Amino acid sequence: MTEYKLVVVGAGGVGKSALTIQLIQNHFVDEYDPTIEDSYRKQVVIDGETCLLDILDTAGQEEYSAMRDQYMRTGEGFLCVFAINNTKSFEDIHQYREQIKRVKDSDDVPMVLVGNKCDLAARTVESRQAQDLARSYGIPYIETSAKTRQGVEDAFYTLVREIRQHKLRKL
Amino acid sequence: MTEYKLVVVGAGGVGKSALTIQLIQNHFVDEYDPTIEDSYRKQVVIDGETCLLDILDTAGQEEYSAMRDQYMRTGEGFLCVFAINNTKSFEDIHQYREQIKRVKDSDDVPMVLVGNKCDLAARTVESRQAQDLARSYGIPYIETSAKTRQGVEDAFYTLVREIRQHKLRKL
Amino acid sequence: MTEYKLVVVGAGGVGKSALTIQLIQNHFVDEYDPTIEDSYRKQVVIDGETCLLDILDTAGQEEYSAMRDQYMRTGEGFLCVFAINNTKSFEDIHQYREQIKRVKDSDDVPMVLVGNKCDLAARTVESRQAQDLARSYGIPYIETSAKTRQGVEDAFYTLVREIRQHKLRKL
Amino acid sequence: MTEYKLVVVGAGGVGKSALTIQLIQNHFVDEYDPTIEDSYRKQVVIDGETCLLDILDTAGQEEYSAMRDQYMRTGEGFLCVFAINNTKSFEDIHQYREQIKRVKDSDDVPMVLVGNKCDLAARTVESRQAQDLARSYGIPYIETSAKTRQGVEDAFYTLVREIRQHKLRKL
Ligand SMILES: Nc1nc2c(ncn2[C@@H]2O[C@H](COP(=O)(O)OP(=O)(O)CP(=O)(O)O)[C@@H](O)[C@H]2O)c(=O)[nH]1
Ligand SMILES: Nc1nc2c(ncn2[C@@H]2O[C@H](COP(=O)(O)OP(=O)(O)CP(=O)(O)O)[C@@H](O)[C@H]2O)c(=O)[nH]1
Ligand SMILES: Nc1nc2c(ncn2[C@@H]2O[C@H](COP(=O)(O)OP(=O)(O)CP(=O)(O)O)[C@@H](O)[C@H]2O)c(=O)[nH]1
Ligand SMILES: Nc1nc2c(ncn2[C@@H]2O[C@H](COP(=O)(O)OP(=O)(O)CP(=O)(O)O)[C@@H](O)[C@H]2O)c(=O)[nH]1
Ligand SMILES: [Mg+2]
Ligand SMILES: [Mg+2]
Ligand SMILES: [Mg+2]
Ligand SMILES: [Mg+2]
Repeated sequence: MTEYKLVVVGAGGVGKSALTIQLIQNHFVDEYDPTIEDSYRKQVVIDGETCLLDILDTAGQEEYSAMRDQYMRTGEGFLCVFAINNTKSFEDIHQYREQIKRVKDSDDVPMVLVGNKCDLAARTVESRQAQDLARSYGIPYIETSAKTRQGVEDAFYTLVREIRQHKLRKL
Repeated sequence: MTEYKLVVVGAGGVGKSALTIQLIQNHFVDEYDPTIEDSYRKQVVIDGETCLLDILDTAGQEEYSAMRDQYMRTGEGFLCVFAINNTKSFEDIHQYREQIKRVKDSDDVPMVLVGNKCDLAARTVESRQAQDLARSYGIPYIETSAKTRQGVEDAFYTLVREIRQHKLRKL
Repeated sequence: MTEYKLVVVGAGGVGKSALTIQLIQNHFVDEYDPTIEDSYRKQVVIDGETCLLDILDTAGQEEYSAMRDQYMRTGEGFLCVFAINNTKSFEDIHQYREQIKRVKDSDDVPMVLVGNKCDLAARTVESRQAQDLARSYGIPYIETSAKTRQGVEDAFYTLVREIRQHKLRKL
Repeated sequence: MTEYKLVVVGAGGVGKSALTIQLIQNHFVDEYDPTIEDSYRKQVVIDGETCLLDILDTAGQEEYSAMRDQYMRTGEGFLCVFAINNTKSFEDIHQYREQIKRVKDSDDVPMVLVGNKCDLAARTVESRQAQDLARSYGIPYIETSAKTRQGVEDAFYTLVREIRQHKLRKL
């Protein structure tokens, strides 16, 4: 069985824990209850491969920067989240991505760009501009609704396929 | 994630467009304007790989300014299309074929032969005839109906499989 | 074609026979009952590979200290089963696994932990515990019910895969 | 796409041509027209691989036995067929198998045991001694019916799988 180290990264409030929790436990989290760091484990088959998803749920709040360094060392792939109703979240993602590359050096680093809360009728952020970005980045993009569970399994499973490719035809 | 430049080549009225928009907009068009150059991107997974399909819907028809020249050079794979109910559409294939080979300088070129309009009870091109040409070329031939969307995914994923395969070239 | 030698072990009455019969005879046969130890066979295709599964159904009854070493010795992978409503059979898993680690003389030996009787209401062993143990062993955890057939194939086929994967560290 | 060279062998009267023509044309052939040697080509997708199947249909007629050395020299894999209501032909696969080995000078040659005519109630060779012979040989065993089409695609696809596995044995 293969173990994959997924880190859920992103601006505070964007829906990280809720993403993570819909996966792990299949129920939506209303409570906005911050995070320092929380671990989750999940066994799934993806493309007929028995996978152990070891997901690290991180703190998005202005602080906890510094760990924002060693979980980046450790992570094998990042869910970069932001929220379709928040543009600054959209915007700081370039930050998160630059920090990552710097903590690993590597220019090629499994990441997936996730547009959360898409159940919200009120986007200040356009799929297209998200796409344009994932594009210049070289990475997939998926719009999700932790609330409605939609695209949740794809976000995570896609990130596994990214890592997996990255370890094998990543040369 | 792998991005792939695929070009939809052929003759006017074949169905290049219908084909295309069916793959992307997932719906059928007996209405699209007679083309020159129009682009499409599709994010998808094939063979557990996340793929970004960069599709150029080219044109044949009447006049067409300046296209052909260089789209080859950049095209990675070519979908060479013809209609089942048009014998002349079919002879033309050998000619698109031929320019690619010259622009590409090789016979490396990934292509998939497609016989569109699998739905007409008005065939004037025999499968057996198409199969041979394919066989001559040593490339796949898939019959399609943009109308009923029969075989359309196959055509596209087949060509991407070919590119994929081709990339192992002297490694 | 590959031959795969599977050995099912667990405490008496966990459902080892049933489980095997289900995969093989395709029905829940009840009182197959203890002490008769047979090997079954089944050709099947897993992930495009054709496999000959040679399954040994050990008689967990007047168990261990039969010629158990024989089989643990010629086994390539072990299906380690316990019943969901029997804590001791779960407790016993630790003993089977040490025996297997001794006889195979290796810490990494393909095996899958199985919680049989998914079906019974009267659960004594929560899934969390079994999953934490497997996690601790680096092995998959599947819940089955030989009775409703749920989970049965996944259980064995997750095993051939463990086997297949493990094979990869030879050379 | 990949090209695979399949040869169907077996005593006369067994179902070789009716197996090959069902695959290729999807029609049962009621008449018995003895074969010398026919070639067929069928393009298929196996396990996401675009395979061009070059199928050789050979003579069961002992008379044309001189042409075997040749087809055995070039074939990559052998569909070994016998009829479920004719022991002599079950007895004959043996001699076919030994010739292939000699010609090929190898113990591992892709083959598949095919017991055709699954549809006849006058079966005379039980699936168990076929299954047993197969395991001896170390190859798959498929029961087929050219008249009903049952098992025929299993039969050819399984041979493509053997070939591929077998080739893989070096990359
Ligand atoms: N409508 C909607 N609300 C969502 C969705 N995802 C999360 N939320 C809401 O957004 C708020 C933040 O969710 P949470 O998962 O805690 O975000 P977080 O990024 O983990 C925040 P932190 O950095 O502090 O850990 C919660 O009130 C939650 O219910 C979604 O897909 N749809
Ligand atoms: N029945 C049927 N009609 C089709 C199919 N594909 C295309 N057509 C018909 O072909 C006509 C032209 O299709 P279109 O895709 O625009 O042609 P083209 O090859 O794009 C044209 P151009 O080369 O000039 O850009 C339309 O009326 C459409 O209904 C198909 O699979 N089945
Ligand atoms: N409800 C339920 N009962 C089951 C299930 N599997 C087995 N059983 C029950 O367990 C009893 C014992 O099953 P068996 O398969 O013989 O277990 P065993 O491990 O072979 C026992 P032994 O090692 O002694 O031969 C069966 O008689 C049946 O009542 C299951 O998935 N669900
Ligand atoms: N009931 C039944 N009859 C079949 C089946 N396959 C073949 N037959 C019949 O058996 C006869 C021989 O079939 P054929 O395909 O010609 O056999 P062949 O072994 O290719 C003979 P040869 O060596 O001369 O080429 C035909 O009458 C055919 O219709 C089957 O699966 N079921
Ligand atoms: Mg959180
Ligand atoms: Mg067009
Ligand atoms: Mg038993
Ligand atoms: Mg014949």
